[PDB]
Amino acid sequence: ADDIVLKAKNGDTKFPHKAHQKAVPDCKKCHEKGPGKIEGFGKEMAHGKGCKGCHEEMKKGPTKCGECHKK
Ligand code: HEC
Ligand code: HEC
Ligand code: HEC
Ligand SMILES: C[C@H](CCC(=O)O)[C@H]1CC[C@H]2[C@@H]3CC[C@@H]4C[C@H](O)CC[C@]4(C)[C@H]3C[C@H](O)[C@]12C
Repeated sequence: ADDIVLKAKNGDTKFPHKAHQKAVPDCKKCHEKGPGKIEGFGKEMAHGKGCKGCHEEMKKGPTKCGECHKK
Protein backbone atom coordinates (compact mmCIF):
# COMPACT_ATOMS: atom_id res chain seq x y z
CA ALA A 1 0.00 0.00 0.00
CA ASP A 2 0.90 3.65 -0.26
CA ASP A 3 1.67 6.26 2.35
CA ILE A 4 -1.09 8.73 3.11
CA VAL A 5 -1.07 12.52 3.38
CA LEU A 6 -3.55 14.24 5.70
CA LYS A 7 -4.91 17.42 4.11
CA ALA A 8 -4.40 19.85 7.00
CA LYS A 9 -5.26 23.36 5.74
CA ASN A 10 -1.98 24.82 7.04
CA GLY A 11 0.11 22.26 5.14
CA ASP A 12 -0.06 18.57 4.09
CA THR A 13 1.09 16.10 6.76
CA LYS A 14 2.71 12.99 5.37
CA PHE A 15 2.53 9.72 7.34
CA PRO A 16 5.44 7.45 6.29
CA HIS A 17 4.56 3.88 7.25
CA LYS A 18 7.98 2.19 6.80
CA ALA A 19 9.65 4.45 9.40
CA HIS A 20 6.88 3.71 11.83
CA GLN A 21 6.85 -0.08 11.38
CA LYS A 22 10.62 0.06 12.06
CA ALA A 23 10.56 2.46 15.02
CA VAL A 24 7.37 1.24 16.70
CA PRO A 25 7.61 -2.59 16.74
CA ASP A 26 4.70 -2.51 19.17
CA CYS A 27 2.12 -2.60 16.32
CA LYS A 28 -0.81 -2.57 18.74
CA LYS A 29 -0.02 1.11 19.44
CA CYS A 30 -1.98 1.71 16.21
CA HIS A 31 -3.41 -1.60 14.96
CA GLU A 32 -6.21 -3.81 16.38
CA LYS A 33 -7.77 -0.87 18.13
CA GLY A 34 -11.45 -1.06 18.82
CA PRO A 35 -13.92 0.51 16.45
CA GLY A 36 -14.11 4.29 16.20
CA LYS A 37 -10.48 5.12 15.45
CA ILE A 38 -11.09 6.11 11.80
CA GLU A 39 -13.99 8.40 12.70
CA GLY A 40 -12.24 9.62 15.80
CA PHE A 41 -9.06 11.06 14.33
CA GLY A 42 -8.61 14.76 14.01
CA LYS A 43 -6.55 17.76 15.05
CA GLU A 44 -6.98 17.09 18.74
CA MET A 45 -5.76 13.48 18.42
CA ALA A 46 -2.99 14.47 15.98
CA HIS A 47 -1.54 17.04 18.33
CA GLY A 48 -1.98 14.56 21.18
CA LYS A 49 -1.29 10.82 21.36
CA GLY A 50 -2.34 10.33 17.72
CA CYS A 51 0.94 11.79 16.42
CA LYS A 52 2.80 14.49 18.30
CA GLY A 53 2.26 13.04 21.78
CA CYS A 54 3.81 9.73 20.74
CA HIS A 55 6.84 11.50 19.27
CA GLU A 56 7.29 13.30 22.60
CA GLU A 57 6.82 10.17 24.67
CA MET A 58 9.13 7.99 22.55
CA LYS A 59 11.73 10.77 22.35
CA LYS A 60 11.84 10.56 18.56
CA GLY A 61 9.81 11.96 15.60
CA PRO A 62 8.79 15.52 14.56
CA THR A 63 7.35 17.81 17.25
CA LYS A 64 7.60 21.23 15.55
CA CYS A 65 4.81 22.69 13.33
CA GLY A 66 6.93 22.94 10.16
CA GLU A 67 8.34 19.46 10.58
CA CYS A 68 4.91 17.78 10.19
CA HIS A 69 3.11 20.42 8.11
CA LYS A 70 4.54 21.04 4.63
CA LYS A 71 2.94 23.00 1.74
C1 HEC B 1 0.90 4.09 13.83
C2 HEC B 1 1.89 4.92 14.27
C3 HEC B 1 1.27 2.70 13.19
C4 HEC B 1 2.16 1.82 13.65
C5 HEC B 1 3.02 1.96 14.93
C6 HEC B 1 2.19 0.68 12.76
N1 HEC B 1 1.27 0.91 11.73
FE1 HEC B 1 0.88 -0.27 10.19
N2 HEC B 1 -0.33 1.18 9.35
C7 HEC B 1 -0.66 2.35 9.97
C8 HEC B 1 -1.43 3.15 9.05
C9 HEC B 1 -1.99 4.55 9.26
C10 HEC B 1 -1.55 2.35 7.78
C11 HEC B 1 -2.26 2.78 6.50
C12 HEC B 1 -1.47 3.89 5.81
C13 HEC B 1 -0.15 3.44 5.23
O1 HEC B 1 0.77 4.26 5.30
O2 HEC B 1 0.01 2.33 4.69
C14 HEC B 1 -0.85 1.12 8.07
C15 HEC B 1 -0.68 0.08 7.20
C16 HEC B 1 -0.13 -1.14 7.53
C17 HEC B 1 -0.03 -2.24 6.62
C18 HEC B 1 -0.42 -2.19 5.14
C19 HEC B 1 0.83 -1.52 4.52
C20 HEC B 1 1.17 -1.95 3.12
O3 HEC B 1 2.22 -1.45 2.63
O4 HEC B 1 0.43 -2.75 2.47
C21 HEC B 1 0.53 -3.27 7.26
C22 HEC B 1 0.84 -4.66 6.65
C23 HEC B 1 0.80 -2.83 8.61
N3 HEC B 1 0.40 -1.51 8.75
C24 HEC B 1 1.39 -3.57 9.58
C25 HEC B 1 2.07 -3.05 10.66
C26 HEC B 1 2.92 -3.78 11.56
C27 HEC B 1 3.22 -5.29 11.41
C28 HEC B 1 3.37 -2.91 12.48
C29 HEC B 1 4.33 -3.14 13.67
C30 HEC B 1 5.54 -3.66 13.39
C31 HEC B 1 2.80 -1.61 12.19
N4 HEC B 1 2.02 -1.73 11.08
C32 HEC B 1 2.99 -0.43 12.90
C33 HEC B 1 -0.28 2.72 11.23
C34 HEC B 1 0.69 2.13 11.99
C1 HEC C 1 3.99 6.03 18.12
C2 HEC C 1 2.97 5.22 18.47
C3 HEC C 1 3.79 7.01 16.95
C4 HEC C 1 2.66 7.49 16.43
C5 HEC C 1 1.21 7.20 16.93
C6 HEC C 1 3.01 8.36 15.34
N1 HEC C 1 4.37 8.40 15.22
FE1 HEC C 1 5.45 9.36 13.81
N2 HEC C 1 7.15 8.46 14.49
C7 HEC C 1 7.24 7.71 15.64
C8 HEC C 1 8.63 7.36 15.90
C9 HEC C 1 9.21 6.55 17.08
C10 HEC C 1 9.40 8.01 14.78
C11 HEC C 1 10.91 7.98 14.56
C12 HEC C 1 11.19 7.20 13.29
C13 HEC C 1 12.65 7.37 12.94
O1 HEC C 1 13.25 6.40 12.41
O2 HEC C 1 13.22 8.47 13.18
C14 HEC C 1 8.41 8.67 13.96
C15 HEC C 1 8.69 9.38 12.82
C16 HEC C 1 7.82 10.17 12.13
C17 HEC C 1 8.17 10.96 10.96
C18 HEC C 1 9.58 11.09 10.32
C19 HEC C 1 9.98 9.84 9.53
C20 HEC C 1 11.46 9.81 9.21
O3 HEC C 1 11.82 9.42 8.08
O4 HEC C 1 12.30 10.16 10.08
C21 HEC C 1 7.06 11.59 10.58
C22 HEC C 1 6.88 12.57 9.38
C23 HEC C 1 5.98 11.21 11.47
N3 HEC C 1 6.47 10.32 12.41
C24 HEC C 1 4.69 11.66 11.37
C25 HEC C 1 3.66 11.13 12.09
C26 HEC C 1 2.28 11.46 11.94
C27 HEC C 1 1.74 12.49 10.95
C28 HEC C 1 1.58 10.73 12.80
C29 HEC C 1 0.07 10.73 12.98
C30 HEC C 1 -0.69 10.63 11.86
C31 HEC C 1 2.50 9.91 13.54
N4 HEC C 1 3.78 10.17 13.08
C32 HEC C 1 2.14 9.04 14.54
C33 HEC C 1 6.20 7.30 16.42
C34 HEC C 1 4.88 7.58 16.20
C1 HEC D 1 2.96 15.96 13.75
C2 HEC D 1 3.53 15.26 14.76
C3 HEC D 1 2.36 17.37 13.98
C4 HEC D 1 2.87 18.42 14.64
C5 HEC D 1 4.24 18.50 15.34
C6 HEC D 1 1.95 19.53 14.53
N1 HEC D 1 0.86 19.10 13.81
FE1 HEC D 1 -0.80 20.25 13.29
N2 HEC D 1 -1.71 18.52 12.56
C7 HEC D 1 -1.08 17.30 12.40
C8 HEC D 1 -1.98 16.39 11.72
C9 HEC D 1 -1.73 14.95 11.32
C10 HEC D 1 -3.24 17.17 11.50
C11 HEC D 1 -4.51 16.72 10.77
C12 HEC D 1 -5.51 16.07 11.69
C13 HEC D 1 -6.61 15.53 10.81
O1 HEC D 1 -7.74 16.03 10.89
O2 HEC D 1 -6.34 14.67 9.95
C14 HEC D 1 -2.99 18.49 12.04
C15 HEC D 1 -3.88 19.53 12.05
C16 HEC D 1 -3.56 20.87 12.25
C17 HEC D 1 -4.43 22.00 12.05
C18 HEC D 1 -5.90 21.92 11.55
C19 HEC D 1 -5.86 21.74 10.03
C20 HEC D 1 -7.23 21.44 9.46
O3 HEC D 1 -8.19 21.22 10.19
O4 HEC D 1 -7.35 21.41 8.23
C21 HEC D 1 -3.71 23.11 12.31
C22 HEC D 1 -4.18 24.57 12.24
C23 HEC D 1 -2.37 22.71 12.73
N3 HEC D 1 -2.33 21.34 12.67
C24 HEC D 1 -1.33 23.54 13.07
C25 HEC D 1 -0.21 23.16 13.75
C26 HEC D 1 0.72 24.06 14.42
C27 HEC D 1 0.63 25.62 14.44
C28 HEC D 1 1.64 23.29 14.99
C29 HEC D 1 2.83 23.73 15.87
C30 HEC D 1 2.48 24.46 16.95
C31 HEC D 1 1.33 21.90 14.71
N4 HEC D 1 0.21 21.87 13.92
C32 HEC D 1 2.07 20.81 15.09
C33 HEC D 1 0.20 17.00 12.77
C34 HEC D 1 1.08 17.79 13.46
C1 LIG E 1 -5.17 4.59 16.56
C2 LIG E 1 -3.80 5.20 16.19
C3 LIG E 1 -3.02 5.64 17.44
C4 LIG E 1 -3.67 6.85 18.14
C5 LIG E 1 -4.71 6.40 19.17
O1 LIG E 1 -4.38 5.70 20.14
O2 LIG E 1 -5.89 6.73 19.06
C6 LIG E 1 -3.94 6.35 15.15
C7 LIG E 1 -2.53 6.88 14.81
C8 LIG E 1 -2.58 7.40 13.37
C9 LIG E 1 -4.07 7.25 13.01
C10 LIG E 1 -4.40 7.23 11.52
C11 LIG E 1 -3.77 8.43 10.73
C12 LIG E 1 -4.16 8.35 9.23
C13 LIG E 1 -5.70 8.30 9.07
C14 LIG E 1 -6.35 9.66 9.49
C15 LIG E 1 -7.88 9.61 9.26
O3 LIG E 1 -8.52 10.81 9.74
C16 LIG E 1 -8.47 8.44 10.05
C17 LIG E 1 -7.85 7.10 9.70
C18 LIG E 1 -6.31 7.09 9.85
C19 LIG E 1 -5.87 5.81 9.18
C20 LIG E 1 -5.92 7.11 11.32
C21 LIG E 1 -6.47 5.88 12.11
C22 LIG E 1 -6.03 5.85 13.60
O4 LIG E 1 -6.71 6.90 14.26
C23 LIG E 1 -4.51 5.98 13.74
C24 LIG E 1 -3.85 4.73 13.18
